Amino acid sequence: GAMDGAEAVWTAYLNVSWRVPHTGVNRTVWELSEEGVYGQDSPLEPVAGVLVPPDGPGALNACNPHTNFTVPTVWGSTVQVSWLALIQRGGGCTFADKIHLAYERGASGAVIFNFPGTRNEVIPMSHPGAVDIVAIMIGNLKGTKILQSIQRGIQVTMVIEVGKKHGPWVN
Amino acid sequence: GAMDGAEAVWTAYLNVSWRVPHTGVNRTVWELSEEGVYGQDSPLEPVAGVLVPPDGPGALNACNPHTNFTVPTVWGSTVQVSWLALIQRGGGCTFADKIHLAYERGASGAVIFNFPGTRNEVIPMSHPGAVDIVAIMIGNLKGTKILQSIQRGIQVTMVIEVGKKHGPWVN
Ligand SMILES: *[C@@H]1O[C@H](CO)[C@@H](O)[C@H](O)[C@H]1NC(C)=O
Ligand SMILES: *[C@@H]1O[C@H](CO)[C@@H](O)[C@H](O)[C@H]1NC(C)=O
Repeated sequence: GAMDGAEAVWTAYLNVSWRVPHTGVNRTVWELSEEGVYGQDSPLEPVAGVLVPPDGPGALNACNPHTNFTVPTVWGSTVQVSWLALIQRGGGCTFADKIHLAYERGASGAVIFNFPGTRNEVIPMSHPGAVDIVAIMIGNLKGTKILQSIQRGIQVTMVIEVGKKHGPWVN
Repeated sequence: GAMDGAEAVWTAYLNVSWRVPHTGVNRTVWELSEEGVYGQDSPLEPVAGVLVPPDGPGALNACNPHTNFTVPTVWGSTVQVSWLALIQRGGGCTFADKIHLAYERGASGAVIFNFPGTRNEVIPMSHPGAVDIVAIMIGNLKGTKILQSIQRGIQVTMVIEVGKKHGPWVN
């Protein structure tokens, strides 16, 4: 019938910032919200970084274990800035596959977004084989909005923080 | 939005038998069904016994830690037959409280039934402090039907078996 609240699910607070060009030197649009949920096997801790999707048409699912990301570097070196992999759900591979790849590429967290037609729906992720970095899910609409901004050359930064506990049913 | 499939939830197969009087020597009505779910912290194993609710008006919640049960015995001794405590959800105490009491009274399992107005709805139970015996939840309507039969002097026996796994979301 309804198998919700079997285990605690923790929401995430997201503070998302867009680097808007051409309207004045410091201008950023930012949205603070409680959307997204930490994966069930995620470290429960904050993380922040520049959002980076997989390269190329159409590798958005990061199923291919040789999937590449184009990651910004620190001025004057080859060292990566702190970054979060932005990866679409689906494509025939697991949450653990996507989250593990993110970690192996040096990402500080993995932001999985739900697939087309699910709107703003988020679900809990099970990924006990991939626990090294923060992993959250966000909705399709928010993920798409972010991905399109990035594809249009806008840098998008996200700070993720531990949100609120939902469940389990104790009475 | 919808926090279902965070952790595997296992259904139970129930084989419930009523000892019907006055229609012939062996007559039993029995219903076999997949309803009910094992608690999240229940042993995942079969159990069988006579169903026994708490004594008295209206101790159906078994909140009182001195709650009593009237348990049938083996012919000629004081040894209890195998039995399952039939306990209503609610009353201001936890699933663990009810399940722990059942164990302390010698029950081989605890069958929690959902409260009035929930119809046939069952939810997962969290009870990590009470893991000694099989614990399941069944719906209000089935629990009420069983309780009333017992109150009307009909012995009701239940065999509980491991059912089917639902969740968690891996992709
Ligand atoms: C991934 O990135 C590098 C580019 O040199 C390479 O290892 C591999 O061939 C690339 N292509 C794909 C489709 O993953
Ligand atoms: C419970 O059962 C026995 C009956 O002698 C006793 O320990 C206790 O007073 C009883 N009453 C209630 C309401 O639990």
